[PDB]
Amino acid sequence: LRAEHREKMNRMRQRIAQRLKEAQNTCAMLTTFNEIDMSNIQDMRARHKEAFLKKHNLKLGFMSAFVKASAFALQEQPVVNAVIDDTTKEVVYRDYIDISVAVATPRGLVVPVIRNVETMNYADIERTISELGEKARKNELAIEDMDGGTFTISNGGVFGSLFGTPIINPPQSAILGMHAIVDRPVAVGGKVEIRPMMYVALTYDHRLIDGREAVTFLRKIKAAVEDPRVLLLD
Amino acid sequence: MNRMRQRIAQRLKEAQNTCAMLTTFNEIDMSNIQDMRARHKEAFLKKHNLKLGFMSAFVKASAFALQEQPVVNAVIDDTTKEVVYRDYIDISVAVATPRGLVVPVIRNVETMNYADIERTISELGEKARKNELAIEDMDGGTFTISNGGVFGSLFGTPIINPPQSAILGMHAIVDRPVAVGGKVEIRPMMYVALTYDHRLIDGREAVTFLRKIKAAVEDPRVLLLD
Amino acid sequence: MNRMRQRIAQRLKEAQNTCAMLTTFNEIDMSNIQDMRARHKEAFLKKHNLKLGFMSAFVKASAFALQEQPVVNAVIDDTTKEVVYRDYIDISVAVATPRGLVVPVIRNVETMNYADIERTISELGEKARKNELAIEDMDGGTFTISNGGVFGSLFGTPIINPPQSAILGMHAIVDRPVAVGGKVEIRPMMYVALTYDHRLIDGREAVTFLRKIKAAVEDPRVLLLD
Amino acid sequence: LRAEHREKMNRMRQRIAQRLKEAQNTCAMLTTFNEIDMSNIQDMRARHKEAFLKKHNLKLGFMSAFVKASAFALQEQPVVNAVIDDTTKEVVYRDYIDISVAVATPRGLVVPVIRNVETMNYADIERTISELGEKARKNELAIEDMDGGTFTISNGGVFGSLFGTPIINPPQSAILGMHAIVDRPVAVGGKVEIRPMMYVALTYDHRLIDGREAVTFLRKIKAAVEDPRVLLLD
Repeated sequence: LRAEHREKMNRMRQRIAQRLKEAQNTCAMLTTFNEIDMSNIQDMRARHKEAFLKKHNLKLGFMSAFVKASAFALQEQPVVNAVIDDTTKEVVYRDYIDISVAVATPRGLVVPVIRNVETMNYADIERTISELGEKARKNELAIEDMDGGTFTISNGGVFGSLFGTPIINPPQSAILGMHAIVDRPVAVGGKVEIRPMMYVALTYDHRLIDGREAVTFLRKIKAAVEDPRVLLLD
Repeated sequence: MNRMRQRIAQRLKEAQNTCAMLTTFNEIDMSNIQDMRARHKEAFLKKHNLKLGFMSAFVKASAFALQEQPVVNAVIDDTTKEVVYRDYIDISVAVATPRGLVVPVIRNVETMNYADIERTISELGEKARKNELAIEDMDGGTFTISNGGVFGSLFGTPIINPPQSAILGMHAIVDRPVAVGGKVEIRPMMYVALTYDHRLIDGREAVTFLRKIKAAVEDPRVLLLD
Repeated sequence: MNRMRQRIAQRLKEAQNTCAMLTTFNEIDMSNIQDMRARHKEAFLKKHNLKLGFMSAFVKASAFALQEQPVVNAVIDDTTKEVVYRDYIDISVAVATPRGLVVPVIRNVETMNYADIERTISELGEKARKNELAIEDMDGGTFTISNGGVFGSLFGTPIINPPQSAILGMHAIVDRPVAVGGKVEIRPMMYVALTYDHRLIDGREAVTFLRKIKAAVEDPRVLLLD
Repeated sequence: LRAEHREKMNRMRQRIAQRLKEAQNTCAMLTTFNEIDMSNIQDMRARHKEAFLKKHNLKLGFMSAFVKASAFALQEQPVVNAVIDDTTKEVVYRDYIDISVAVATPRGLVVPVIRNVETMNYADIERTISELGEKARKNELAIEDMDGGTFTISNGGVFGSLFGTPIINPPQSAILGMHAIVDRPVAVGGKVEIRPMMYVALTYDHRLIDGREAVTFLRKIKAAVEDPRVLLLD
């Protein structure tokens, strides 16, 4: 039996598909990959998760380690923070860092913005994600705090993808895509151990960001997650 | 270049300028398929006069995943800005013969088993080989398998057949060290890819789709269960 | 004894005086069924709200063997001395509740999977438990499974439900030493029995029938193949 | 779709089903089982199968070991050779041994008779089965040499049954049913070895044969297959 039926799409879905194709026809997107060893983050979460819950009443997750390491890399290379506006053919630098965090709730995808990430620590980031996660869950999430982001983390790794290519939020110039954590054999010190590792991806605008600047950017995020004490040093 | 190659390059650029294509990857352990082919390949040839291959395991697992999530089966027609659902499953199979690429269609995959799929591929493989393959059975597919793995590519990005919304790309089988149970074994594994339309399919629905194909090839008894 | 027990003992002796019953035995290794139930019982309960048991593996393997040899599906009617073939498969399942034995019928087993069989047994098990089980759905079966193995019998001889021609009797699962690959392992194995009508079914056709049920329980991936 | 169609059975199948029910309503059938270790037969076939083919142009099988051991047990206990005729209520002894051998060909079951088994050896039995097997295969098998048997071997073991109950050929009083050969663990000498063993069955008439005489009969067949040198001795 061969049955097909035409259901229509509303005017809201019209604009979402319209903005999506404008993001590809504007900027020349490329993608680069790397690989992060997640051993120093898990034992940080293994021994300090109990004193964190007693003192702050929050959960200690992986997400706050990637947001704080992203603000570290952006303030070193400001060209990734930049945006090309094709109205006056201008290059708009910024001096503030607002990282948008895609948190997929039951309803669907929402992308709220964490404001002024430069001065925070892991305790401040965890407050911001938790209470704003409750806002969008019961649908009280405003429009005015969903725009103006300068960089975007995309957790598509809570479902188990190995690696993949993300899509740029069109008022920005780059996006980081984190993925699932698997145990794979690793050659460390000339021996074959098993360590939990993650593939990461970075989709960047090649009109603005150089091919070597995107590699150095993603290599700097790796150094601040394989060893989070670099945030206190250089 | 002739006028036929004019239109092929024309349709190819229309597929990129219409839909916003992205790609996601995963990895399948092919151990339960090979020992199925190791002990049952002799009773299969005596009883059916066919060869037992890898291809029929991917076609049957693809019809299983499509009937669970019908949004991958859908197509956006930009004529009336419509979303066309379908209730039938027709998987197109790219079988590269000596002449070149051909993409015939297997019709109504929902009711078949491995024996029915193997008949359909084998006799239609002989049709396109000696060039008697009609035009009327090359269109209307809803999903596409692309075996580019008979040449030895590690992984790569496929291209969407433009009346469809997704495509699966299988690749070469290599022996790589695998951490299973806290120990380092060697098991034959395959990288797979899924190129999807981001206008229609969500970013989390493409991951769940390819994760469901993996469960029906790492353990083919799920086709009898849920 | 009441007039109901009069007729039950009357029908029982008519089943012996009509057909020439014989019995044949075999032995099934239940290792591939238990690890199927070991890893998929949690995703089965979350997605279907049912329990994953042994019974649905024997009902689906019985419909596989009957559609290959239709002579076991046949019935001799001695009214016109006729041989009545059938093209449908209705397996009767004896489910001993607290009240006693009841034999309801599962209709049209050819198109089902393990999920469909488990729905049919579970909700109809609740009907006969609280005594709302109708008469109209207790007759017309073509084959019968008899679980007398929930009490711990080793093996034994069942009795044919008189409008049918064969009956399968499953039994208890014990761990016994097994010579596999030239070594002595311990594996859970079951004895099975098949009581058949020798007027209709040949002596070699009953052996081939029970050997085919064994192949679809020692390896349940044959249901996807030949 | 529920379709059923009535195809009739011919007048030949009428009588076969008629004779079958007369065999149950006449004699009180019981069944007893035992177990034979087939190790001394297989190494007899392992070393002498080449000199047997060169000198006789025949194949050395399992069947001739069971036919010769059956004529040995019948000439020791003549009561199994007997037949009760209910015409004059008589007990008919016999002094000859004619073993019927059911050899299932492609066409179906046929039961020809081997005549005068008392004087033969393994070479004579193998000639009789082989050339008469070719007769019934191309359908030249006469009627006059299918009746008058006194005992019956039933090879239902070429298909792989474990054990089962056979049916008595109605002019006889007993039937032996051999089965498949499997490797099972065996406690021999206080140790657990693996040896190829066969289950056998004997369906007997309890009107004539005693319950202890059927056990002693099947125990005597076992001794002449576990050790075939008893045929030269006692």
